[PDB]
Amino acid sequence: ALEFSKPAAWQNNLPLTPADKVSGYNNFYEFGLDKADPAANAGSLKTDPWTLKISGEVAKPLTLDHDDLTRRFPLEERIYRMRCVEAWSMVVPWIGFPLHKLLALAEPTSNAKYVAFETIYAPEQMPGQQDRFIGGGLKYPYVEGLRLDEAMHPLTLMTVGVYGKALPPQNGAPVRLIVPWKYGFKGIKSIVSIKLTRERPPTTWNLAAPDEYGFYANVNPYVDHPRWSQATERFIGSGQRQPTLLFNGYADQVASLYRGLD
Ligand SMILES: Nc1nc2c(c(=O)[nH]1)N[C@@H]1C(S)=C(S)[C@@H](COP(=O)(O)O)O[C@H]1N2
Ligand SMILES: [Mo]
Ligand SMILES: [O]
Repeated sequence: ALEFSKPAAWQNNLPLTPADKVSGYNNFYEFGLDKADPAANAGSLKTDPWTLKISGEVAKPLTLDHDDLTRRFPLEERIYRMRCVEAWSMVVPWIGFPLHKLLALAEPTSNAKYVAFETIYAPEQMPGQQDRFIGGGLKYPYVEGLRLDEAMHPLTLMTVGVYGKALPPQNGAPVRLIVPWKYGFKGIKSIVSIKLTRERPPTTWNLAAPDEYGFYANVNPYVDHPRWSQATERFIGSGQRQPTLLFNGYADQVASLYRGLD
């Protein structure tokens, strides 16, 4: 349980996704393929102590411990929609601080062009990292990345809590990335490492299905997925079809960094 402010911009009147579901229906392959596997097995993960290490193309490499996650930077509550590529979405009241405040501390160098994220590796604690089938064929640890300007966008945040309290392990506690305008797979869980690199780093779902998932993965209703239309989505409310929005509804805040490019 923790304190936080509620900035005007991140507050709205969007129908929330019941906490039961936000923490009961998850994708966390390290704990199994089914939507219920994470909530049923994430209990085995030891999220305290913790070590989040910021390295690479940075002038001041730092390192945060479990307490730093909730105490080092001022926490905020942000109500973002969360759109998974599988075509189901939610509206979650996340709690965290913008990645740019952490990156600013580290002072990235003039050669930093990307941010590479990496999930913890603890095979005997995460069953999926032990069985090809339990784990889904992913090459562990789970890894992700963002262009520096994306990582620095005010909208992207290091999440440490949901629904007023610290994160249940199923949601990737103690630290998880959330990039609202992109498909869920970009929001890497239980981050133990953030490295600024010179080249575009590898992405776990891109590696596993190069033909289906890309690096940008910007939520877009006009571009389909090899196996399904992205035009409409299944909203997880209480107890549900609705149109998918351009940039998951953040087009005005984000169009700026993609305009005029590939
Ligand atoms: N390490 C790790 N992080 C991960 C995943 C995973 O399987 N392993 N899956 C995700 C996918 S595809 C989505 S859509 C979100 C799910 O967020 P949630 O469970 O918190 O709702 O976590 C992403 N982060
Ligand atoms: Mo996803
Ligand atoms: O996703």
